[PDB]
Amino acid sequence: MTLNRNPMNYFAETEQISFQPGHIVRGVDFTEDPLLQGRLYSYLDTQLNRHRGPNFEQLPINRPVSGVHNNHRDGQGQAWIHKNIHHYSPSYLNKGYPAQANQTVGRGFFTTPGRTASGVLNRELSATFDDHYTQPRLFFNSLTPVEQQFVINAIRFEASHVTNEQVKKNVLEQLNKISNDVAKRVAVALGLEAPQPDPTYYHNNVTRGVSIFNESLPTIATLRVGVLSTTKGGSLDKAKALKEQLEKDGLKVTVIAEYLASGVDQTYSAADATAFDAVVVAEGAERVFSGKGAMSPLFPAGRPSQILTDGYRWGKPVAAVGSAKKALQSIGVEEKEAGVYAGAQDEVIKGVEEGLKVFKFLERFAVDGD
Amino acid sequence: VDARQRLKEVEVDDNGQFMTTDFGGNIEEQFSLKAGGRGSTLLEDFIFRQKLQHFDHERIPERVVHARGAGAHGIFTSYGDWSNITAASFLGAKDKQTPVFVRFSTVAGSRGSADTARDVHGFATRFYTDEGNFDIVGNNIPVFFIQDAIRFPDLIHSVKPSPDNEVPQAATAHDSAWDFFSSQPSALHTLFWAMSGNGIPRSYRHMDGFGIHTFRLVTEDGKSKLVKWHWKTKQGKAALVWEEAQVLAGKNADFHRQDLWDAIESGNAPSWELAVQLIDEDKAQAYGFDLLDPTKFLPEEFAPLQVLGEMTLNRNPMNYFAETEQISFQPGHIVRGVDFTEDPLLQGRLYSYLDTQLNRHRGPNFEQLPINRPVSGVHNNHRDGQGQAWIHKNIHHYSPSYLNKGYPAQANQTVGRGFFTTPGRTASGVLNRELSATFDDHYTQPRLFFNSLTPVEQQFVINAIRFEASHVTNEQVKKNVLEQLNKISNDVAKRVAVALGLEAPQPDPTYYHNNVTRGVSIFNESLPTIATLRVGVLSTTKGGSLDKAKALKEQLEKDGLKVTVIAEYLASGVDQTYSAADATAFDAVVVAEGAERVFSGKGAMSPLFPAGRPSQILTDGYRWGKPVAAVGSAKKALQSIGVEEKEAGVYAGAQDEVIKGVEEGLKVFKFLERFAVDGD
Amino acid sequence: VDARQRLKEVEVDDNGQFMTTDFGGNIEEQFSLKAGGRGSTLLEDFIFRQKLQHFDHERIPERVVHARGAGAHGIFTSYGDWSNITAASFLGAKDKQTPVFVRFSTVAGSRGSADTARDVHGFATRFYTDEGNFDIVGNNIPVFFIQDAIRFPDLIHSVKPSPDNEVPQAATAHDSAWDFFSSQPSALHTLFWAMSGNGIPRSYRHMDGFGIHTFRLVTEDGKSKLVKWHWKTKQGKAALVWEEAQVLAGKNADFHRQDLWDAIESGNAPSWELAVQLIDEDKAQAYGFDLLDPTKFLPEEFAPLQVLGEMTLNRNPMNYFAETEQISFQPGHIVRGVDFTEDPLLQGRLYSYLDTQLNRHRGPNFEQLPINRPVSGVHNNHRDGQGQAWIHKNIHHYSPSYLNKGYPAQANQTVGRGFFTTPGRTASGVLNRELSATFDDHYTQPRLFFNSLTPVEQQFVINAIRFEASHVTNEQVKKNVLEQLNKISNDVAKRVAVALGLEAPQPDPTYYHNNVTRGVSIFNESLPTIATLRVGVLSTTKGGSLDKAKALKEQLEKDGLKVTVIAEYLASGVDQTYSAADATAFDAVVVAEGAERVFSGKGAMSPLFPAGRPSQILTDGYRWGKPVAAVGSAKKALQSIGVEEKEAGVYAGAQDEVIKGVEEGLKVFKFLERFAVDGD
Ligand code: HEM
Ligand code: HEM
Repeated sequence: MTLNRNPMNYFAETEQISFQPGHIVRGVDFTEDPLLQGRLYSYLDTQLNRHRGPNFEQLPINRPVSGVHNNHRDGQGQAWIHKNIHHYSPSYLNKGYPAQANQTVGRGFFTTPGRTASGVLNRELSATFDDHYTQPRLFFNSLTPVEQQFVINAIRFEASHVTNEQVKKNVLEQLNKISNDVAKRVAVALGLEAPQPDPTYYHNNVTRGVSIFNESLPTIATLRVGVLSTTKGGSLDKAKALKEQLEKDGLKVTVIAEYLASGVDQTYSAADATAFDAVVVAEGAERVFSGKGAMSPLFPAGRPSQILTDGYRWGKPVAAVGSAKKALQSIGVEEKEAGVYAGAQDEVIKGVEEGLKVFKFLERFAVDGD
Repeated sequence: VDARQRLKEVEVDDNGQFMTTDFGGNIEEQFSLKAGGRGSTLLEDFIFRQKLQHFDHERIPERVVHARGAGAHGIFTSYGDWSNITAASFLGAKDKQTPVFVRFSTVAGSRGSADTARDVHGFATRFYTDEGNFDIVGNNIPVFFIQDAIRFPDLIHSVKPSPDNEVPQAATAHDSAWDFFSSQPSALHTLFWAMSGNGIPRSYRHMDGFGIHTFRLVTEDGKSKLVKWHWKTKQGKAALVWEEAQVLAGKNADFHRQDLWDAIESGNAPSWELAVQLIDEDKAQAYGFDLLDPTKFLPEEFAPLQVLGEMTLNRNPMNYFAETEQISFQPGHIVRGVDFTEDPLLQGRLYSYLDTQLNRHRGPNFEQLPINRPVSGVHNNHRDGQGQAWIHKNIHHYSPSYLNKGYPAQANQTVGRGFFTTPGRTASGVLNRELSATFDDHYTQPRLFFNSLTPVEQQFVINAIRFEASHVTNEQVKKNVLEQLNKISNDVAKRVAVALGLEAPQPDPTYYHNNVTRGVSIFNESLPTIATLRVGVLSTTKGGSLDKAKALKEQLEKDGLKVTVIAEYLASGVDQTYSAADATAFDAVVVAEGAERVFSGKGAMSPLFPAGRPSQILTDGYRWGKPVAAVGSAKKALQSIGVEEKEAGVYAGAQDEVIKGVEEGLKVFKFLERFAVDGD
Repeated sequence: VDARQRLKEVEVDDNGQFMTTDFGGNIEEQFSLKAGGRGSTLLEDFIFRQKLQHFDHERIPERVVHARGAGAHGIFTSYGDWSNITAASFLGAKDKQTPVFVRFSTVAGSRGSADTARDVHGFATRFYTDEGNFDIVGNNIPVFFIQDAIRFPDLIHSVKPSPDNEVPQAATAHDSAWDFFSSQPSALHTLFWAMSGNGIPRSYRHMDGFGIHTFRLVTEDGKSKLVKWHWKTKQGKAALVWEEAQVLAGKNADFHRQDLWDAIESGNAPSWELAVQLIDEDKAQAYGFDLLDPTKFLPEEFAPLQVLGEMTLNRNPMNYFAETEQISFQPGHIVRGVDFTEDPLLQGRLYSYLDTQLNRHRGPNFEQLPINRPVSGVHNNHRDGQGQAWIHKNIHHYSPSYLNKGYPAQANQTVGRGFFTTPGRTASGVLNRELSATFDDHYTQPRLFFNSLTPVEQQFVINAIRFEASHVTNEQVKKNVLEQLNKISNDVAKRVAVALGLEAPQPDPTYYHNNVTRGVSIFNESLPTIATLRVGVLSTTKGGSLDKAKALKEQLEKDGLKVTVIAEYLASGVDQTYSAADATAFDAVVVAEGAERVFSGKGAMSPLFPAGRPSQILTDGYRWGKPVAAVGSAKKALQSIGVEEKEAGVYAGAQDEVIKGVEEGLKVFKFLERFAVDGD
């Protein structure tokens, strides 16, 4: 599936749309997943709240393309007028229409015939559901070492915000049942002590496709490069030429400067590293990285220096064009490094576009033990 | 021409189709999904829940007033080019046609009440003009109970059932209503109209209509005249009698709505002529009252009616809910060429009607409903809202803007044919929560109404007040009514007080007078046509009565009447049974020949109908003022109940003689000689 | 003990107080704020808008079914400690008292319809127990139209008015309803109950009540028995006649709701005994039908009723809307000691009643409403919602938590006295959208019902079907009805087909039988008490009749009766006028001495009442099976219409002789000799 159209009104289309798992057709059926079973009730019921009426599938974005024929009448905000005045089944007076459809006639929906119900009526869950630790380990084991650090570092950040000491202890108990290393590593940040190992659910099994960074992107199209430049000297024209070249590969390039000159897409005040997939300093733009240049009324002090610092420290491809290397060495970044490119314009582009395929450079993040 | 042409886009035909969910896909909805043979129903049965949920949410709130009603589609044709008085598009050219919808109602009952309860009646018309919807929301009575809109809750709370037990339904015959009438003497004028024939019309098609308020007509230059809206029925004014109305309320609660349905369906579309009164702005207080007073009407001797057009109701709704129930009238649905006045009652209505739609429709987008949509087109900066059916292309939904290029543009008096308030209008004085002293004359006009009614009609009004005030359990309130009634007429206070077992206070000549005006009476005139009126032909399955009756029916139908042939059971020519029959459903009764057999002896006692049924239909019909008839030997039926052929409205003889007598009598409709008047 | 004790905290007294806005502050709200005396109303008049806004939004949706109804507060007292059969707290100790609320209704009419329309009636009871609210939501008829809940919209859509015109109101006498009954033969059983006296009860206090569904009673150990709920009226079963009900629907739409109000207000609180049938779980298919079939009832010869208690309705509501209108019953309001069964109809109801409250109340917090609140206390993790009336102290609104320390706690069979499904219950088989073949006998039990009625009662059912099926305009549907009727009884098919003018189909003896069961009849038993019943004493203001009439009244009232003294006008002893009087309002009519003057001559023609009024009241009253009487010379009145004192139910003579006679006649209530039976 390819998404080629934008909404015309956000509210009418995006906001008012009502998804349900119970929106099912012939050739599909549910299973006895206790989570799924409840969703079927919930999604239909909650529309009464959002839409204030039972006629929310009469809304243009909820209308089917297949046609609606039944004996449902009235309702709040009824948009249709119904021709059939015999709105009940079975009737002599409607002459059998709307007709009843099933497996054999009318291509109607049907539950799977092989399905059965066996046992006592219970408010319980199957014992096959009681292994809560094996698959999270399976997931963790299947992650690259840096990605593993991210998950642990994420838990360190999150569980740090918990103000109840005992709850944090309770987290460690559950974390420990999965992996002691994780329990050890987290307990450092929380300033607590790792419990004794539990070999019950521990294992080293692995499966594929659960990782994000370890593979390279199929395409770098639409990704954004930010060209840090300046309004005075020769930086702008070089930058403009850099722009057209980059767009051809599929990228979207934003030319940043002190103010909105001829080729300037964005200002330094309105720019930040988060808006870009890669940052590249144009040549002669070094003037704004130190001295009076870094302190202008046109932007907060240290802004260009921060964007470069931010972009590098966040794992993004960083670049300098020719003489621009002083900017990268202003913050302590050597061109020899991985994900950092300095040299001629064509040399840098080729490096950057390759880097975008890498997308994120995990060498720039510290891993436990060291 | 099909007045419902715009509504075609939303008509859904389920014929030849399979059952579907509301989101599409073919289904069967006659069995629930169970776990095992005799098992429990499964929560994963999406088909069940989707079906029941729509049923569970089928109900919307009924109207706060005028809950019980019915409606139809039609066309309004203008008689001229009225730009000399108004800039309105739909009155702007001769032969110009506008689609309309009209809804008739009763004010105090709920959705299930009887059409034939004594009440004020509603007459709300919408004009789907090409300059926007314009609504004349009015009643069948030219005056209202109160002079300030802020008193509407107080009035309505009183007339509606008591908050403790919710008794009584659709009636003013209780203490709270007559407490209000006495405590707020402004209500007395409309009270009298309610107690007249207007309180019990024969049909929606047999009542006049009124805008009640004084409005304004404005021309493109901005010149204005005060106006009053009228609807005069081309079928004539007719009313029932209270003793009849009560029985009819049981045998057919849907009497009025069915009659309107049948008339339209049978090609006999009802029609009204739209008339107005034009008054100069300086003559607002000229005619003995303030024209911003809604408890007063302007006699036609002071200002004759000039008709501008005629409206005909020729189409019925396809779905009652989608069309009749969901429609939302507002007095604030106004267009260029019309404007409001400083009527304290009208001003409040403008707020109320718009606000109350939020309650009934649960959203601000109720004019997107097919029956509320105009034919003229809607362009503005209104966005979002609950149940928004449209998608708006303009993403610059504010004015003034550079980016939308000035569109949608601003229209006014000079440009865009836009609405404008009358330029001559002014505001002068202190800000006050008071009413003008021109509004305090509450007794003069009810007398004028009473004086202008035929002697029998006056008795009806008194007979109504006697019945109603009898149900009041508090003696002092009844004393208060006599005090207020006496200020109108000493005769009325005297005559009513007999029933209440009280004595009328000594006369007050302060407001007494003998003036008279036209058009306020119902019975004194004869109907223009007898078309659609119904005759019930009492016959029998024994002998040759049925064949004779069949010949009687076809003859009557050719003249335009609707005939029901009643007998013991549904034989070849029999339309209805005696069990299913009652006098209230018919405008005239005629006993066919040989039908005397069921009025006496074994014939009057069959298991096929309750005892005395044929005799009751004739007895009720005669005692209720209807034309009665017997054919040939059928005369025995008339003396079975004590009715002599010599009388008025009674016809006996050969069929040709009988048909003619009945049809002549139906024009009279009701024979007022058969009712006793006070004294005598 | 006043069941509305909990409701005291939310009662508002406006006595002795000044007017206020809804947000506080003292005001005057009778004049709008205007610009310049006879100016326009100002938008800055907050007092006007706040007052009108509440008025405009006063309406809430009426119930999707059972819209027309009335209710009262009461107390339920247990007769014993029923832990042997159920773990229910409200049945757990002898002489134990539980507050209740009961609402009686009709199924097909809207909020304004008549109480005396032919319909199934509702009998819904809430038990405000100390273990949560428990609701028995039931009818006055032990059987239902359909066997699956997914077919409920189809049934209701058919019986309710036609979607094109909304005709007819509160009636099954149209093509769509009888189309359904014939096409869905499951509906036939309840159809017969509807056409019997059950379709037109005398009062709410004169009908039995049924849970209809089979439920389960569970003990603390978890042992279960299948159960059926019964309410047996301690006032006796009584019904009207159709010809009476129709006239009554017009003269008093509020007949049932007023009667319940007056009874409680007069110290005569109605009472019912709560009875049950206990069936072993293994005996579900034992008695000739499936006990999960709601189109079946279980004869008392197979399982007699055992009474567990008595409930009495001794309190009236203070506000109808807040209490009666807003109350929300659900079969899913269940407690420990009760459980559901795999009745396909009951299963669906559980979804519907909860879901539909979202529509009527516009929110999920409707059990926060005072009349829906339990007396047992509510503690859970439900938060937010529209119109949330509570503030929650616990900021840990999730259940598996350390921080709330496990509260609110989880309760079950063993701990916390919590609810539990019956432990023996199982599910076996394929997942199916079909119904059991044990459900396929639609004709045997209606035959059983018909056979168990007195010959006149049998005629009534037939007379109702003749009337109803007469209104069907499609001949083929009537043919279809005869086919289904024939499968039950050939005689019924024969007798009905006469009225329809059709031919009786040839007999089908497949389902024919002569079996009989008890308790399903209304007339064959006499009323336990004549208390609360109403007698209308027709008198006159002329002569000594009034004093004579007054003396009769004083005598009657001690026995429990309610007497209305009728005359030309409201004299010293006069309760009601002749204009305001009708036979439908009385259980018995008795002419006082000297009242003969108004039954003939000038007396019968007065301006104070419609002509023939006193004569009709006697005529109607006699013809409707009621006890009729004359005192002394009053015999002149009875022979005016052809009624000899020699007859049954008619009493003439001395006052003392008459009194004893009427009171005797009232126990019989209705005299069935006065109605003709087929063949004769
Ligand atoms: C001469 C005075 C009045 C006339 C002629 C009149 C007429 C009517 C009519 C015909 C309707 C029925 C509309 C329909 O059929 O859909 C109606 C409803 C209504 N009226 Fe009045 N009325 C009057 C007084 C008032 C006043 C003074 C107020 C408020 C201050 C008011 C508020 C309302 C409201 C809120 C509705 C409900 C409309 C809806 O739910 O669609 N009325 N009126
Ligand atoms: C044996 C079968 C049934 C019985 C005894 C029954 C009885 C009743 C009664 C007495 C009421 C009145 C509630 C009140 O007085 O406040 C009611 C209302 C209602 N019933 Fe039924 N009914 C039955 C069948 C059904 C079925 C099969 C459904 C749905 C599948 C249903 C859905 C409803 C709904 C939605 C209401 C409206 C209640 C409200 O709006 O608060 N009923 N019923």
